[PDB]
Amino acid sequence: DYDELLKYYELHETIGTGGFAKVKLACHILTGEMVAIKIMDKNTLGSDLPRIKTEIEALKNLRHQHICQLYHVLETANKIFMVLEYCPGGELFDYIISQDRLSEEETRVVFRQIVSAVAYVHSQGYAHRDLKPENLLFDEYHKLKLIDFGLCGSLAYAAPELIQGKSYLGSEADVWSMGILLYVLMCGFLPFDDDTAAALVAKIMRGKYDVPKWLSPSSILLLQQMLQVDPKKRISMKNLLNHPWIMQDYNYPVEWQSKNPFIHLDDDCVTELSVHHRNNRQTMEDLISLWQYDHLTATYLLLLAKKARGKPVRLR
Ligand SMILES: COc1cc(OCC#Cc2ccc3ccncc3c2)ccc1C[NH+]1CC[NH2+]CC1
Repeated sequence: DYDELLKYYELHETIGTGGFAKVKLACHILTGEMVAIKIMDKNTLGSDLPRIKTEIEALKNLRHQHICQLYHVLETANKIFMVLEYCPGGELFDYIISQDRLSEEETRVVFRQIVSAVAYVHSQGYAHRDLKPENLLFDEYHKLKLIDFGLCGSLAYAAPELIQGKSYLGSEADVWSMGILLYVLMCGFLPFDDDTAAALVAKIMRGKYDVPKWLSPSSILLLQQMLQVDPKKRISMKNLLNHPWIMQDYNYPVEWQSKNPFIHLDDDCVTELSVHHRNNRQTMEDLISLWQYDHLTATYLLLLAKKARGKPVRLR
């Protein structure tokens, strides 16, 4: 049901077409700020509902310039609504297809932002496990924002040890997938590809792939370090952050740390919320500090975004 949602948000156009989910552009009424709302059906989700809730819980603990920001989670009889940072530039998937393949220097700029996000995810004790172009969006500055739940599919990006149900480290699986991503960025097609799941997979397990003639020697060396079938021989995130290829154009290690972490509550945002809710500062801070990802969380976070853009920190 939509009763609660529409008290807080005005719905605009659909932006996301999917199979288990829809995505709507929306306006957050109190702040006037645009958001994307992902709409998931519980019946559709079935016994994956508890897994989806565990992931939403993980997203609540991520705060990062290259990770899509969560504002609000609203659950009803049949739906879960996720209110997220609107990324207007669309999927990296569509960008790659539109350009054929990216120059080495553009792929480096983009790949550094992927590494930044993923390194941060690992630092917080998590792994993504479904990295692929459909799970990376561009914002209006053409900076990447990591998402999940975007839809042989992601089989082509799955690490061999992942593919055969065996024991694996999430971080190592993410490095493999980042290797596939690197290849597609520079080539515009997959390193392992086929018409059937059995064939695609055999290919993945063998680890052999063509090396198009336009790939630089240094690109080739990095790809072989990321696409090692044996996870033990795969390059670590530590060594990726300051890899020679990664630093070839911009001679600094990847800035993976959050640039915007939550330290203490922003006083200006607390002030505006206090006047609006007719509360004193202490009781308002106490409410916000629960971090329930309810409408209050959403309003706090959206006021914070307003302040970052130099806009009056004000509620309509
Ligand atoms: C980065 O971690 C997560 C991201 C998640 O994203 C959900 C979404 C979205 C989305 C879809 C379409 C859009 C269109 C326009 N603008 C914004 C849009 C946003 C969800 C969950 C996680 C948590 N993560 C999952 C993988 N394992 C580690 C935790």
